[PDB]
Amino acid sequence: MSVSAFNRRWAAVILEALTRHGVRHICIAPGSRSTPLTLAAAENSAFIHHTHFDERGLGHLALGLAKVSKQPVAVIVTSGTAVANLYPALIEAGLTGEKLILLTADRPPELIDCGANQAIRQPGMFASHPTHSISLPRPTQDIPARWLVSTIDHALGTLHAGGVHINCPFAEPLYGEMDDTGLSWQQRLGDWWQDDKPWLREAPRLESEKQRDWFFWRQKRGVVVAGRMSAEEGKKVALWAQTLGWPLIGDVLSQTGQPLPCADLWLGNAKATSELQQAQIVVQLGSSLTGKRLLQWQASCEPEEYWIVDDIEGRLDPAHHRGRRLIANIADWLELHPAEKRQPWCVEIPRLAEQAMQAVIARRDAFGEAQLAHRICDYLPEQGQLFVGNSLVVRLIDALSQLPAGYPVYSNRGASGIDGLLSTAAGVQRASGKPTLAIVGDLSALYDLNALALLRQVSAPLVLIVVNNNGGQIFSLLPTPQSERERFYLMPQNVHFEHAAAMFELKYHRPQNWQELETAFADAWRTPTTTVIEMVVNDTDGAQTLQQLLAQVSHL
Amino acid sequence: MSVSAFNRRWAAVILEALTRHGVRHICIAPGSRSTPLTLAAAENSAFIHHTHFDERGLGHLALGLAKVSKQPVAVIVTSGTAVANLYPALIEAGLTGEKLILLTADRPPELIDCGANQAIRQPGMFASHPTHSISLPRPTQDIPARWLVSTIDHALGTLHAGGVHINCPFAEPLYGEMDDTGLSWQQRLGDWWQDDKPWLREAPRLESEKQRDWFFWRQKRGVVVAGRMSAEEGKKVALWAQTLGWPLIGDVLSQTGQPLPCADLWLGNAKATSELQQAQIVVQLGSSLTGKRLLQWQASCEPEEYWIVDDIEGRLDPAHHRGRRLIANIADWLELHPAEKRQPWCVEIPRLAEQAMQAVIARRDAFGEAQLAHRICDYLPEQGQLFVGNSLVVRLIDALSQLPAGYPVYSNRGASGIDGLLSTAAGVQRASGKPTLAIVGDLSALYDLNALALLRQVSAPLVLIVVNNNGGQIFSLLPTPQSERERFYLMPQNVHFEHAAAMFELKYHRPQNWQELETAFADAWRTPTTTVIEMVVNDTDGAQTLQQLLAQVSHL
Ligand SMILES: Cc1ncc(C[n+]2c([C@@H](O)CCC(=O)O)sc(CCOP(=O)(O)OP(=O)(O)O)c2C)c(N)n1
Ligand SMILES: Cc1ncc(C[n+]2c([C@@H](O)CCC(=O)O)sc(CCOP(=O)(O)OP(=O)(O)O)c2C)c(N)n1
Ligand SMILES: [Mn+2]
Ligand SMILES: [Mn+2]
Repeated sequence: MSVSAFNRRWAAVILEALTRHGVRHICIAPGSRSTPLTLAAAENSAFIHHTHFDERGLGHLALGLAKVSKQPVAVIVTSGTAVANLYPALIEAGLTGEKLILLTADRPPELIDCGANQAIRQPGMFASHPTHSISLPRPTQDIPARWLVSTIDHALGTLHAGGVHINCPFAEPLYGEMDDTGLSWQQRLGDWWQDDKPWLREAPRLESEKQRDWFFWRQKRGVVVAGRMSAEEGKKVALWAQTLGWPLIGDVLSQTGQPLPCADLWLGNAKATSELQQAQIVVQLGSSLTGKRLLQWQASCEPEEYWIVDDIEGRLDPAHHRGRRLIANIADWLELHPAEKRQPWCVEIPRLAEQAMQAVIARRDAFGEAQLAHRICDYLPEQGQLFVGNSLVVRLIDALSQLPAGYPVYSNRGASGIDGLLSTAAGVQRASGKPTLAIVGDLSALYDLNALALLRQVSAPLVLIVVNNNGGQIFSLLPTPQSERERFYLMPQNVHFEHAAAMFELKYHRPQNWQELETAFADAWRTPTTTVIEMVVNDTDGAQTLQQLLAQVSHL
Repeated sequence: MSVSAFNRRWAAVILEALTRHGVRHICIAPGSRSTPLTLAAAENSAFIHHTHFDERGLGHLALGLAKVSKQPVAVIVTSGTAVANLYPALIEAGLTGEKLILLTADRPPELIDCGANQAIRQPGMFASHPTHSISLPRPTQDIPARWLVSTIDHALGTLHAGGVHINCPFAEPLYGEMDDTGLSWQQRLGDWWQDDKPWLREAPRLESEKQRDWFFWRQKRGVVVAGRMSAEEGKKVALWAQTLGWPLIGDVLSQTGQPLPCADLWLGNAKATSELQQAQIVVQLGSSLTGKRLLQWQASCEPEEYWIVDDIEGRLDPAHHRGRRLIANIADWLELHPAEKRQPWCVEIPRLAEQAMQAVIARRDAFGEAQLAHRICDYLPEQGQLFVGNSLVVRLIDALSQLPAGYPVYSNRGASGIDGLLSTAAGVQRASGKPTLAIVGDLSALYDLNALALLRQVSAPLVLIVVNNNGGQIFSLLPTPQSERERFYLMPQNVHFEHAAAMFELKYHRPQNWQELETAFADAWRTPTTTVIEMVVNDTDGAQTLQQLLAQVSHL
């Protein structure tokens, strides 16, 4: 009889099913049409609930939670442009593998395409970007609960990576006291309600087989390239490459300790590129390589075979080398393809890389963004994690710093958007509970400015460094035309972030020299709150510093 | 030979063709992949250029420009999540008819699905929401310039309303010096470059035919409902209805002058609906009706025929009445179906409407949001325009105020998103150059908070009133369950907007009483700048006032 009651019973099945697949964090934005989903989630004690008013931010908060915890994270939004706002986070999840479960409330079919308020066409809205799309029917008892839980069990069970869009139509009335309507319909699931398993267990694993000729290839002159991977995997890749005697080119996202640091610099040296030409095989573990010189070297290297090992699917080599694309957990893959101790074949590169670090160290004194990135190791929170933003900061750190082996780094380097970095960082912190250092540019912070509301709640100290060089100065680094650069590229906004911090009652510092930067950190790490540290620097110094070091190191 | 130069010639054709279809405003966000488009736009003198760092805000800025100018507005963004951020404005445009031309730069096909940075699958990404989608091929001279301009001319030429997605892949290099490459390719268009018309003129008109039985129907007992329409059309509808002797139920968006004001209250009176049961025909002009009582009356009324006249396509009656759905310019439609002077047939409703307004007037004194809405007609800037936000404020003004006929009102009541109101308002101002009054809630303001960046540049005074009732109090109006209401619906953020105004150097007022509010207004209209006025009010006072007034009038 009661439509509102059945809606919530219908919804309760969906949310309880999710808990059988390890969903613990759920991010909720406010709405009315989402009432059945939101009320079922609120009443279910298995969940940790997060809220936000900005659905674009909500998406990235969830992206952050899934990024660190490696479990699927659910999102609830109401119908309309609220759903559309989940698109950036969904597209990023599609690239880097985070499991986002988007539960999008909808008008029922009779309120579609008839000029009803807050009614849009939602099925298929995200095109091909979700891993799996479910368009749920108009709730009705004539469809049994076992069908509904199975549909969800299928989507979550077979989810190797990426997002699941579950569109959820609900007809009014949405509110009203609880009736018995739908109760017996639910009870057709029996003691599944007391169980901890899915109704339907469908969980095939996707993995490449062992390469039987590995023991043949590990004898050749090889190069190891390490991109984004877990902290423990980075440590393991360093030992593995060192044992093999192959040079290790380590991205800032690899957490390998970068035993050959400043690769973006020494790879620019002809002696380095000449020596790497003797490489017969390249084994790349991880992907989304950061540095330009590395991308250029990868694009041009012509080994007999090119392998990329990663747990995400699809092609990952933008140069399309002859070789192999191996789907596996990186740590698992290393145990299956073990190193055996062999004499190092590189002699020139270890010298060049050390000279390269030396040239950077010689310029460490100036109070600029290049120097911050170079020295950032000195500022990492103990037993914490680094969240690196996009544009210059991730590049300067890749090229100029040597990050410690196994110290956790997180990022949004799938599509490399600057639209969710503060809110993503909030999720990265909440997932692990660790003290967090997050570094972003001035435009990035403006972009996700209202996410400072989320940073009012962290479980441990989070230092947010906003590097303010007045615009997107990455476009001072690229060869953009001078006449239009300022108006159409840099887009300086001429702001500071003191009032932003005060509005959300966050501590704020604007250090003028290294001593004052060091004082600000000492203060910030004392409490489980977010501290904003704004570093004001001359617009083009970072880019020019990077360019000069490249030129200097290439002539060594 | 030169790839960078041809990229620019190819784009030059794209942007020049748009100028032939009335495109004058172009909104640009920063990026590298967009270089051919952005440099092509910057060098074309036909355009007025606006910039912004937030692509979501950018989209809404364009939406506002198009909303007021009723001309197509172009948008240029770089590849990636930048593209996704345009979705909210595009969906809205698809519902209310704004013509947005989205030029979304893309990676070339050989860099799709292979792990390249910032490259995602962009074709078809907006699903069915653009009116038309163009997926441009990889730029090449082997495809004639006349094909490219013809492609754009077909799309803009046949564009009745809504958005066009033009995906524009470009291969690197993007930079370099301008070459001769592509010159003759362009010159194949001959003196089209000096012309002012499209290469291909395809502009069929879509319009309903004259209703041959209008002389029969206009003599019946009719009801006129006015939804959203232009300011001039509103005055014309008022005269039209008044001549017919038909009661006019005028929405806050109609600008008809609302001769039977407070319809949201008196429609709740059983005597009014009893009289309306005599109506044999309903003629509605415009759509997106605001009030709950009007939507409920529409749903339950049963005239022999229900007509909806509007210039946008598709069904607009969420109640699906037997009747007609007529596509036409409303003013054109009125001249084709003129009124005949006839005796008004309604007797009970004019009394009720007057008593209803009396009841609202009796409560005008309290310093609350409900009184603000009621009194807003007293604060409209002379020769200016009102941008009204979503949630409560548009409902309170609809229920409690009587706006003057022909006074321009703008809104986002397509999808009713709270995600782009500040940036839309900025666009609404820049298009007309008129003094603007914009009113939004605290969460709406937080949502589009970085759009304050845009509000630093207006051509005339813009007053932004932020009603701060600490959360989304529309969920205090709706029968949401109290236990979860605060955390999961209202979501109070406990902030103020003084520091936000300070961050962007906007003057700020927080009035304590009507005198201080009128003082704030007097100050603001004096300079071509944005003034922020934050009205702090008791959380639930507005919702309850509305609920009490509804109760009172229903008992009259
Ligand atoms: C949502 C969206 N829309 C537009 C862009 C384009 N985009 C970039 C990509 O080119 C960066 C590729 C990368 O990092 O790998 S960087 C950039 C400016 C950032 O300025 P900043 O924060 O002040 O930092 P700074 O440059 O160090 O001074 C933009 C606007 C984007 N990425 N995402
Ligand atoms: C992008 C998006 N996401 C979520 C929503 C849902 N939604 C609403 C729709 O229900 C309003 C339909 C309508 O206006 O008719 S209103 C609302 C809260 C607004 O709070 P406020 O600005 O502080 O003002 P106040 O509530 O009057 O106190 C939300 C969160 C949305 N519309 N769009
Ligand atoms: Mn910057
Ligand atoms: Mn509010």
